[PDB]
Amino acid sequence: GSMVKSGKARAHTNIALIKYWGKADETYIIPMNNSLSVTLDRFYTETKVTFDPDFTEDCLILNGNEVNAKEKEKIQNYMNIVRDLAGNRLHARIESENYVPTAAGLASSASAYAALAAACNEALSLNLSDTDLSRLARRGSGSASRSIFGGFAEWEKGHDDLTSYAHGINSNGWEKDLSMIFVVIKKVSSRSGMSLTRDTSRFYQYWLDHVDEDLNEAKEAVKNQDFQRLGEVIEANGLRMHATNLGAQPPFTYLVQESYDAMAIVEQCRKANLPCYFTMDAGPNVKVLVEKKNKQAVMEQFLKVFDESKIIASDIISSGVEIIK
Ligand SMILES: C[C@@](O)(CCOP(=O)(O)OP(=O)(O)O)CC(=O)O
Repeated sequence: GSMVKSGKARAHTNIALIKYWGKADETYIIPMNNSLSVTLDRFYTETKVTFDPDFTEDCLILNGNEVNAKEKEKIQNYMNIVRDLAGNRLHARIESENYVPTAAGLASSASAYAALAAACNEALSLNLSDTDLSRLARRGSGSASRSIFGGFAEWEKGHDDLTSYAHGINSNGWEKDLSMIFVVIKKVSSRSGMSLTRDTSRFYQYWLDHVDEDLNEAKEAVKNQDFQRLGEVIEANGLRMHATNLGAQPPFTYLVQESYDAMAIVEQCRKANLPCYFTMDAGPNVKVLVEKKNKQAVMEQFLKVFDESKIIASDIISSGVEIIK
């Protein structure tokens, strides 16, 4: 198509091992602390953008279907950022597929915005650095900043739009030895929940006082390829993030009894020499970090209690966002 510029990208979801939770800046999505994550091989979003001078506004088609006017308006504002960045006024048709178990509660924002950013950079030929790609994705969703990268990644909080972005952490191939089990188990949205907590939680300072120590400990753990050291700090970090919500005004939780059951089975696996550690995000699902060599053994412990359909593993991918057909 002569007057038409398109680009399609595939970006993979990532789970935070050290949590992003609370913004310093609501408009530009600058976080109150750094976060560390691992990018999952099995779950991803494919997003294609097609820019046409004769397009009157941006259109979003998701999983084969028109989105409502609310999502339409939201995506148009985001694309304004893109147009501003490219110095054009081209509108786009955006066709995205989420290969993420969203019905099952898995988040799609990270992969969604990371795929969109990359797709736009490819379509418009902006030649953005990974850094600028991460920055553009961050404007859409904080955790999207990390999905530009594979393996371990860290989002550096910074102090403004220029300085807040993620980068990949080389772990000497360690990500290749690791896996994650997902225990599948309206909700307050991540953005809304973290805002209430950051603004009002009586336990939020306590979170702030320990996160840098956690991050450093975890980073040193990764350098050492020390799984136990990594798991213990990340599990504690996770629980601390949920603690902060308990302190909110008024309190709330994302966890339910079943989540706690899942946690018990992880600790059971530890005492029985199957090392693994758990984490939870903005919902009751429990994610179990385990070494690949133990994925199966640990999975079968869970399959004693939970339906087979609700136990889902993914490996950690080494490569970052990719341009596709
Ligand atoms: C619990 C978390 O998963 C929170 C993620 O929240 P979002 O990345 O969805 O927040 P927004 O920036 O408002 O889009 C922890 C994490 O990924 O660091």
